[PDB]
Amino acid sequence: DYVSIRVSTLRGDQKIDFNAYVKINDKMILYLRRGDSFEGERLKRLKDKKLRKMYILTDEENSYRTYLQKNIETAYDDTTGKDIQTRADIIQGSQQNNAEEVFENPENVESYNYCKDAAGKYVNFIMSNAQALSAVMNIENTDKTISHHGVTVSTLSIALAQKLGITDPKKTQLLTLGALLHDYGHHHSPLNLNQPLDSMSPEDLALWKKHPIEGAQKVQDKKHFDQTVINIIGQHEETINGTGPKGLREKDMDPLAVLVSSANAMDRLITFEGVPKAEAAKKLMIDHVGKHPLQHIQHLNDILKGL
Ligand SMILES: [Fe+3]
Ligand SMILES: [Fe+3]
Repeated sequence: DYVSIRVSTLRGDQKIDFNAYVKINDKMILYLRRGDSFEGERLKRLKDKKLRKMYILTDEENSYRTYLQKNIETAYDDTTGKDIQTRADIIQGSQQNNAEEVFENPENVESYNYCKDAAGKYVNFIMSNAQALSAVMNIENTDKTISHHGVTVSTLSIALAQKLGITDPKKTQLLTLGALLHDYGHHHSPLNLNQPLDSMSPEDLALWKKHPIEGAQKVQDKKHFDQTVINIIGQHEETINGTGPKGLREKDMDPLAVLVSSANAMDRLITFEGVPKAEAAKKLMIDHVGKHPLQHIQHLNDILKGL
């Protein structure tokens, strides 16, 4: 009768040609209506509801797929001059949805390859559109999900790669894909990520320390997983002074994981530890001295300042 859809796919100004329902106490309530769109403040209004999933009637699923398809086709289009925030709204949510799909179906080769293809599209979107990164950074991760957080980290990672002169398209795609999926270890975890690491109890911190190894272990034997992605999942918490969960130093790591580690540290502060964007870089330089290459943090500082 119903099929679920992820809320991150409801974005932009395209009018939906289906209704969507919320499930509460095992009943379906018509909440979004044919003709609705989600541009501007509506994104936050729906998002403030803290819903992950909504439902659509099976006889309208073709309408939903067509909606999705047009959203992506138009959002990635660099020729239309469509408002950059609307493009970013759609693309951010699509990347997020893609990551969720992989988290939920890690054995699904097709889901992984779709996400991988989309990660390459994301690189080009971010690098080609001057204001795309700032537009994406405007989309607050209010529900603190690892998928949204993956998108943010991948966004910063792309910009950092650009600053570092990393130009290989295969590397940037894999860096982005790994950043997207980096926190797979937290999937379905009972840990509340939305607290400072310095505030976690011994039990929460122990649980937290396992996530790179567990995330990596869960995908490392999957033949469709790229090694770069496995590396980033497993190594992204390592710091260059060997103070991360595994105690790896820079010399031990995939250089692309060192990059994601830097980008992640920034969003952890911003999204999970309540540090304002404009204070995060400085926070890392002083209170996280020596954990990440200073140059990475300086670049990230400039990235947030638009320099
Ligand atoms: Fe992590
Ligand atoms: Fe993370």
